[PDB]
Amino acid sequence: GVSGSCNIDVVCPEGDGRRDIIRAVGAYSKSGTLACTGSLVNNTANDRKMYFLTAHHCGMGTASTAASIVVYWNYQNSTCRAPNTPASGANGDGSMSQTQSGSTVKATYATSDFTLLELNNAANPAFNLFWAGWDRRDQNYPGAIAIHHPNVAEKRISNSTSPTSFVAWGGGAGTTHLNVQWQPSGGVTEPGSSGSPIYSPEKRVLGQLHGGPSSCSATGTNRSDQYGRVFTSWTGGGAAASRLSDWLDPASTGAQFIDGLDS
Repeated sequence: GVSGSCNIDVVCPEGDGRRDIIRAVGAYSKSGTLACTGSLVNNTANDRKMYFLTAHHCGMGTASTAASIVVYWNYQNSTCRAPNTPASGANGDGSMSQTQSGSTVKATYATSDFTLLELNNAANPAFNLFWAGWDRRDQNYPGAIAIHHPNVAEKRISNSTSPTSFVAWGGGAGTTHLNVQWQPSGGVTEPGSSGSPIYSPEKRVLGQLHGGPSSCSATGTNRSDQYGRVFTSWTGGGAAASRLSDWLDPASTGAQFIDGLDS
């Protein structure tokens, strides 16, 4: 696939130290057509349940559209293309043969823009999947890591080394979203990155991508994106079908944050 040249292949050194969470992220199609990004999340029972977080606005939060999902794992360029060179903006060499079809909806909620799916098939050992931790504490972070499929093309990583801030979707005062500022020549996100996770520096999911003004040519504060918060989604819309808590802490441990689980 093809995406902006400012984007960074995951096999690049920017991925060092992150090779676990890189394996949590997948691209998917909706009714046959490449659509959005999602990622695996761990839960307190540590049971490898195929909980796949994505964004509500991608339209997977109905029984019918969830059934149509095809997820493509390990879809990334074989070699590091140097960021901001035309090599990075050229068609990549990713494989799309590691797939699984079908899911059900566990919860969906428009305000913090989250859908939790459960994939029908248990993890194939050959796909070497990872279930990432999460952090639901009401706070900001000194930076953040995005792993995503821009234009639903080969997997990329984008780093933020600026503090996050709370916003409402659109950028007004609010607390439902995290605002993330990209580096001035670093990776960004692009259509199809929607639903992709944002991770704290400790590699725990904080939210999933709603959208925002970023592109490889964006300057200043337009080089940014907004992520629906796990904090907000935890309580969500006030019942199991519209929140994360029942699914991610089934053991009622009361955990504020957890780490990941390897396959």
